[PDB]
Amino acid sequence: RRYRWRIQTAWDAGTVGYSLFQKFTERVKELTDGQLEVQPFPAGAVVGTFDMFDAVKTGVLDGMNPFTLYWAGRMPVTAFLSSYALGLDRPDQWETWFYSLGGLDIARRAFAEQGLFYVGPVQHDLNIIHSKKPIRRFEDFKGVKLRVPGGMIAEVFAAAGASTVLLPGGEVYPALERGVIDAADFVGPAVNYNLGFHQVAKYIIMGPPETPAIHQPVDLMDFTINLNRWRSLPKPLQERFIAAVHEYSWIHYAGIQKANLEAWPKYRQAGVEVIRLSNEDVRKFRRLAIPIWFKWAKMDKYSREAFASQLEYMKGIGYVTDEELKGLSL
Amino acid sequence: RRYRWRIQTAWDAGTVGYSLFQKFTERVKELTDGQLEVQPFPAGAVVGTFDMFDAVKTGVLDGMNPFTLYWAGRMPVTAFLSSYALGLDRPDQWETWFYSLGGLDIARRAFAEQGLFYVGPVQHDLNIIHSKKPIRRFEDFKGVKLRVPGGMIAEVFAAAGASTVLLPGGEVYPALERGVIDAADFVGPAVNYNLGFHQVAKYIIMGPPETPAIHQPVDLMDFTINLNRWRSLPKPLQERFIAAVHEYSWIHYAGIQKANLEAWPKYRQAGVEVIRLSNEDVRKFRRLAIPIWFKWAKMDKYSREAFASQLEYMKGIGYVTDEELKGLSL
Ligand SMILES: [Ca+2]
Ligand SMILES: [Ca+2]
Repeated sequence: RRYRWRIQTAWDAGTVGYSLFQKFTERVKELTDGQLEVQPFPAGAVVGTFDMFDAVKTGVLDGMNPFTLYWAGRMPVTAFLSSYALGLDRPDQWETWFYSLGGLDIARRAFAEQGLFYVGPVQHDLNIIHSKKPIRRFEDFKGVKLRVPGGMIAEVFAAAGASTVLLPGGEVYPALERGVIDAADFVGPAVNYNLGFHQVAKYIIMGPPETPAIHQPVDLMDFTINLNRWRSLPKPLQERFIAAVHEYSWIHYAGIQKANLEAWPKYRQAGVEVIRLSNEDVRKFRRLAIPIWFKWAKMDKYSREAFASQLEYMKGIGYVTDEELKGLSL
Repeated sequence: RRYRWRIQTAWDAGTVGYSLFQKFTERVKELTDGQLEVQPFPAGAVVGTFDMFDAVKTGVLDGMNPFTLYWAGRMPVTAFLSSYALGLDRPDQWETWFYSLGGLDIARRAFAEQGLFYVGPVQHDLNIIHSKKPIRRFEDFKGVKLRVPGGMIAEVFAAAGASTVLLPGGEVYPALERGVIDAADFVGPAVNYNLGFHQVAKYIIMGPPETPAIHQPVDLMDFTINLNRWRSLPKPLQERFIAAVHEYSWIHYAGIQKANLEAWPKYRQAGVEVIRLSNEDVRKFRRLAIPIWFKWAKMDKYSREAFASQLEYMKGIGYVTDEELKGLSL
C-alpha cells in the first residue's frame, strides 16, 4: 500500500523557501521508493498559516511545516522550541540541544498531548527587521508599530516600548505600504526580498556585528504530523521520514543561506540602508529579555523542562552569568 | 540482494566517537530494512589509520570514516575539505559551503579521480591542544615539538616556530608519556580525555574566548566508499546511505558536544589548567595563516577551485578584508 500526505508550509509561493519545500517532497518520494509521498501546499492554499495547527489536528491537513513558535500562545513550550532573544544563537547549539540534550523528546511529549507528532526541527536562518524610518538606538523602539511573530519575541519588543502586532509574513508588505505598521520582522534577507520589503521600507535594522540578531538568531521550522496519520504509517517509513526531515533541515538551511548571500547586494541596489544597533543597545535588550525567559519558563511543565535544560546548557558554554540571573530561579 | 560493507573509522575503540559510529551502523540497517549493513571497525583494526585511503581504494576495506584532511599530502584539496586556521569557523558555514555553495561536488569530483566516492562531510567539533609545559603566548610555540595532523595545520604551527610530527591519535598518549613530543593537538575535550591525555599533560592550550580554536574550529570527518562498491549499490540504497550519513553528521556532532560538556569538569579534577591565549596571539597567527591558505590553494586544480569559492564566501560574510589580502594571490 502507498501513503500520501498533504502538508502545507508557512512559506508563501514565490519564495526561495517554498521552492526548497517543493524539492523536499521529491526527495521524500525518492527515499521511500514512492511508498510515501508528500503533496506540498504553499501558505494559505488550504488554510491560513496560523490555522495550520488545528487543520493538522483534525486531519484537513495531514501535516505542516510551520515556524514552531507560532503556537506559543497555546503551547508555552513552543516559545522554547525556536530561538528567543539573546539566548542560544547558533544553528549548532540548537541542533545539540534537540539531538543530544533531550530537546526532541520534550517536544514530542508536548505535541503528543495535542494529537500531533513532532518529527524534528528544520534549520533555517536568523531574522532581520525592516523599518520605514530609522531605528538607530534602543530608545527608538518606543512607539514603533512592529509586526513580530507573537509569543516571547513580541513580549520582549513590547517591553522595549513597541506596539506589537501579529500578522502572517505575506501580509507584511501591504501593512507597511499602507502605513498600518512602521516596521516588521519576518525572516532573513532573501525571502523578505522575494516578498518585496525593500520597496516599502528603506531601512533594515540589525544588531551590532557582535550580536547581529537580537531577537531571532535561529528561527526554526519543523515538520509536525497528525498523530493518527503518523501512527498509521509503517515503522520503516516513519524512520525514513525522520531521516528525510533531518537531511532536509540542513539542505533547507544551506539553500536559504546561499540565497541570502545573493540578496544583500540587491538591497544595496534598492537603496536600503542597513542600520546597526550598539553593544549597549544589546545590553538594554538583555536586561529586558532574561526575566521574560523565566516568566515564559514558568508557564507550564513543558516550558519549564525545556528552559531548565537550555539554561544549564547556556551556563555550560558561558552564555549566562550568575550575576545577571540575580533574583531569578527555577 | 543484500550488501555488507566493512568500514573502519579514525575513532579508536573505547571512545565516544567509536560508540557513536557503532550506533550509526545500526541506523543504516534500520533505514535500509537490512539491505545494506555496515560492519564497523575501530582505528587500526584492519589497517593503520593513515593506510585507510589505500585500503578502501583497493577494496581491502569497503569504506572509511576518516578526518578528511588526513589526505592533504596526496590530495591538496582535502586540506580545504576540513577547517584550516582562522578561516570559516562555524559548523553551519561548512555545511552551507558543502551543501549549497558547490563544495560537495568539488569533493566528489576530486575523490572520483582516486577511485573513491566521497559521500559527504560528518560534523564533529573544534579541537584543543594538550601540553606538558605552559604555552601562554604566541612566542611560546617556538621550539615546541607538536603533534598535529599534517597539511596546512602543521604548516601554520611550523611557521610559528614549532617542530611538527604526524601521529595517529592513538599514539599521542605514549608520545606525551615518554616525552617524544612536548604537546599535541588531537580532537575535542571528551575524546582526548577518553584517550587519557590529562594523565600525561597538565595544560590545555586554547585560543581566547573570541577565537577558542585557532587551528581547527570545524574538524570534519566523512564517509568515503570504494567507487566500484558504490557504483554496484542500487540507486535507491545509494540515496538512502547519503541521507543516513547526513542525518548521522549531526547526530554525531550532537553526541560529541554533549560528551564535551561532561568532560570539562573532569579536566579540573585531574589538575589540568586551561590556558587561554590572547586576541593579539590570534592576530600573530593570522598573519602567518592567510599566506598559507594561498600557498596550499595553488597546489592543483581542485585546491584552487575549493579555496576560490571559500574565499568568496569569507568575503561575503566579512571573514577577510581586502587589506590583509594585499600581496597575496593564487
Ligand atoms: Ca521572525
Ligand atoms: Ca586536530
